[PDB]
Amino acid sequence: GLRLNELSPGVGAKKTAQRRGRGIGSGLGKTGGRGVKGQKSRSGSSIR
RNA sequence: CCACUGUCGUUGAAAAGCCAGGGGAUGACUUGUGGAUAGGGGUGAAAGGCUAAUCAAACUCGGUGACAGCUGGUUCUCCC
Repeated sequence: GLRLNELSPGVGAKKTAQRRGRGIGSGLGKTGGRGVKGQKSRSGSSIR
């Protein structure tokens, strides 16, 4: 290894995790991918 | 000691009063002090009344972040 500065993970290795509800531009704002009023949009929903 | 009528007051002087009238006023009366009955329990000349401005089940803490197919909200950017 050269240095603790120049260590890259090797493109494709990492990905940014998704963050719901952080504005219009991120693609996951407001509802956060959940849709509208319904059971599956709620805070403890699942598929059973 | 009560509370029948009306006006006023209704961000009141007052979370139920004032004023003018009204009822009982030796009685199943009114009242002081202490005590007893405790929550699905009490107490009730019975209105589901009252049980500390809380009552078709008090209050406080705990189970407890109860559950909520419901309502609200959900935060930077650009490209397909």
